[PDB]
Parts: sequence; C-alpha cells; structure tokens
Amino acid sequence: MVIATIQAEDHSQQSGTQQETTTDTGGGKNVGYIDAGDWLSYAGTPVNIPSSGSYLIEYRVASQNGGGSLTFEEAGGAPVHGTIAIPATGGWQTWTTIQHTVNLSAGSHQFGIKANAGGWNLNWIRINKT
Ligand SMILES: [Ca+2]
Ligand SMILES: [Ca+2]
Repeated sequence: MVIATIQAEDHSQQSGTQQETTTDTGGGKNVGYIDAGDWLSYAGTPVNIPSSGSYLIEYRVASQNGGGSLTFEEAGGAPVHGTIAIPATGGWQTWTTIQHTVNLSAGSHQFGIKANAGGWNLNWIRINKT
C-alpha cells in the first residue's frame, strides 16, 4: 500500500522554483519554474520505510515540451535512489502519473528531488510498497 504522499509544494527548503495554482484533480498548488540545478527538500517531513527493499515512487507531473528529468535522493544529495525521465504531457496543466522503482533501506528517510533538466511541473510524490 501507500507509505507516504508528499505534496510537492510542502518542501522544507527549495532552490530556484515557485509555487502556483494547479487545476489537477484535488486542486491546490504545484511546483513550477523548474530548471537544471533546482531542487526540493522534504527533510522537515521524514518518511518511515518499514523494511529494506524495493519501493515504487510515483510523480504527478505536467510538461508542455518534454525533455525533463529528476533525481530522487536523500536531502543533501546522497545517497541517490533513482532517476526518471519526464515525458511531454500536452501542456503545463495536463497531468499524468509516472513511476519507477528504487531500493530503500529501512528506517527514517529525509528525501529530496534534484532537477537535472527542466521543462516540467510537479504536483505531488507518492511512495508505495511493491
Ligand atoms: Ca527555476
Ligand atoms: Ca500539490
């Protein structure tokens, strides 16, 4: 089942981005103005991983032109858990959920996201058991 849902805007620190209203299901806000080098820290909300192993990480994303990518990691940069390409979705508020698997150690994690290439918006992230 679901370990955590983290709204992207609920970061404890960030660099290079700005919040904006989203018209995705549920409304609220998304993170926008994402470019290479920009990042989001969720260190203020540690997430508990119950056992070491494979977890599915989902990202709710929108992208006009595609070309984006991110790195999912611990806040601060290391260890890195995984990377994912962000596809074109049709528009800045046309939303889809993408996913990948990563290995995570058991215990408390402070997650972060680094943008390797921009061109996308982020509504929320979800961590799931496999
Ligand atoms: Ca930016
Ligand atoms: Ca959101």
